[PDB]
Amino acid sequence: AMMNQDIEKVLISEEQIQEKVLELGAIIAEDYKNTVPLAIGVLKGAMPFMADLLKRTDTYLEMDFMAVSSTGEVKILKDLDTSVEGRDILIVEDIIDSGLTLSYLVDLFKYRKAKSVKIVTLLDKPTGRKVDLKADYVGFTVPHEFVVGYGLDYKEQYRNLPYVGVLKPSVYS
Amino acid sequence: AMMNQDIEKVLISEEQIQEKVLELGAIIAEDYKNTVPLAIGVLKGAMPFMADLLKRTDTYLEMDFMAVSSTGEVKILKDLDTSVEGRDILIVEDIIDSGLTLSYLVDLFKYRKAKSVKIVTLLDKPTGRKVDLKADYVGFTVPHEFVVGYGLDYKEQYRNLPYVGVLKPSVYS
Ligand SMILES: O=P(O)(O)OC[C@H]1O[C@H](OP(=O)(O)OP(=O)(O)O)[C@H](O)[C@@H]1O
Ligand SMILES: O=P(O)(O)OC[C@H]1O[C@H](OP(=O)(O)OP(=O)(O)O)[C@H](O)[C@@H]1O
Ligand SMILES: Nc1nc2cc[nH]c2c(=O)[nH]1
Ligand SMILES: Nc1nc2cc[nH]c2c(=O)[nH]1
Ligand SMILES: [Mg+2]
Ligand SMILES: [Mg+2]
Ligand SMILES: [Mg+2]
Ligand SMILES: [Mg+2]
Repeated sequence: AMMNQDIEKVLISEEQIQEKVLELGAIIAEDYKNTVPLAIGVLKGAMPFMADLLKRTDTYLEMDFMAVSSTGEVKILKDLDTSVEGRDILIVEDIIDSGLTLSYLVDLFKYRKAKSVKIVTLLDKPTGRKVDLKADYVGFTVPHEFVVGYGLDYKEQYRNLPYVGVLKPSVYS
Repeated sequence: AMMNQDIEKVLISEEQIQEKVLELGAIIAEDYKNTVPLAIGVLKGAMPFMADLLKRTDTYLEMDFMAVSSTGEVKILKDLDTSVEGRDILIVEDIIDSGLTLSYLVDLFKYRKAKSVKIVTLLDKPTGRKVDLKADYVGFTVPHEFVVGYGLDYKEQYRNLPYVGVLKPSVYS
């Protein structure tokens, strides 16, 4: 019962997330009802949201995954194993903060001739923006705080919390 | 409401999976209570189980991901971004069938000097084995047929079903 003792405040509960993914999943299913999109998870943080969102998205779709790191220079650690040419792409993310990561990826998929590119993110932190980037679908907006949980790490830990929270001061030493 | 029409039988319901991940998560949390393991998801299929299992695993842990493609020759498409040297590794998988994929990965992590290597899989199909390989933790045993859902694809589709099922014969046509 240790991680919970590191959390100062639960910002978004597991029950809130469960309701929101049920809602978004049905809306996204209708949006994509006449195509087989490629849903692309941005590793590592997107995995819990992507799993639970797409379980609630009752439509035919395919999945793939990318890994990126990050001065404004973004590096691909793992590229797709699927062509995006002529595909409808849905990028799945855990948080948009500065906007850098998704600005890079959207331009990459447009360069590769995607038919359309949309974004769904669990969390959006609009106060963090350094470039203009908005998602098509957003679970929750969050304040200008470092959050963890439901995919989001502090030094690679806490991703497995089933809720989104803020850390206690002492955790930062 | 269309994928369901492709399914002849639900083998394992969403409620069954939810109960089993709750049980396994608590067991695994105790096993790993005195270490920070590296949980490694085998893409693409492991993502739904890994998300839902680790949300129910109340312990400190880190995550990473690998992608492989199976003659018996296994190909790494995406390697880890984390060293396994001296780490306790938990491999997370959706199904073990022939055993090839995981026999490859276990040997790779031992070669890289992991302190320990264990496996948790959602499904196990013991009738499919071509090499000797057993997981430390198994959600469900399944019979000798092709299943889809909860991560498992037919031609990259059906991974987003929230249950495990068998496809109607017409789908193969
Ligand atoms: O909008 P940005 O300012 O670009 O920040 C958002 C990105 O940063 C985090 O990923 P991180 O690089 O920490 O990798 P991780 O997902 O593996 O934790 C987060 O999951 C997003 O991908
Ligand atoms: O025990 P085996 O006979 O080795 O079969 C098990 C593997 O095969 C499937 O993966 P697949 O190669 O289809 O890739 P996927 O996970 O991306 O679907 C499955 O998800 C396991 O990883
Ligand atoms: N865990 C975590 N990662 C990032 C990356 C950008 N913003 C955040 C945040 O608020 N929390
Ligand atoms: N979808 C799916 N993939 C694999 C890969 C090995 N066995 C199976 C199975 O039964 N179903
Ligand atoms: Mg990320
Ligand atoms: Mg991070
Ligand atoms: Mg697989
Ligand atoms: Mg497969």
